[PDB]
Amino acid sequence: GSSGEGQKDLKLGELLLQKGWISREALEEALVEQEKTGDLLGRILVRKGLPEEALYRALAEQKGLEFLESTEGIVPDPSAALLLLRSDALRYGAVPIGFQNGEVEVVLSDPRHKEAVAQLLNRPARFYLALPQAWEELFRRAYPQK
Ligand SMILES: Nc1nc2c(ncn2[C@@H]2O[C@@H]3COP(=O)(O)O[C@H]4[C@@H](O)[C@H](n5cnc6c(=O)[nH]c(N)nc65)O[C@@H]4COP(=O)(O)O[C@H]3[C@H]2O)c(=O)[nH]1
Repeated sequence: GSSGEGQKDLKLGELLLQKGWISREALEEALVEQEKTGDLLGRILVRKGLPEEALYRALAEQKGLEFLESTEGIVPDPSAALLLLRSDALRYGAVPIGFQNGEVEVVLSDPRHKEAVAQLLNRPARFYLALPQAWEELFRRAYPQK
């Protein structure tokens, strides 16, 4: 529904700090590592021991994406599978499932590029953010064999 506990969307790292997912030092550590590694603060922060669900959950709050409680519940369809292919889905990291409100529902494991494809499609589509473990398996759901 709705949540609010004096959170701050000032920065990705801060967003997690407000919730208390990572230690104050964890943020600085991941940040400093990004300057030497040049990787994503999120993926680099995970090294501290942060769960994927948390790293992705924050991305949805900062990127304003819609996170999926799960994948097993999702109901895939053939029509949606026509939008993107198995290999093509990996090209952008998105996978269709169905349509709602005259829009195309596509679950991708990359909210950062959500706008990249959203702008390329030039059409009304609902972009969700699901874990890499659930999003990967979803491929079998959206792309049923035979
Ligand atoms: N002092 C400080 N600085 C901070 C903190 N958080 C971030 N930063 C620095 O700002 C840039 C920009 O970060 P944004 O908050 O604009 O957001 C991220 C995020 O949207 C996305 N990202 C980051 N990590 C991941 C990831 O693991 N997966 C995905 N899908 N997207 C990810 O990229 C932008 C860019 O952020 P960067 O991590 O490239 O760099 C940060 C920090 O340099 C903070 O708390 N404190």
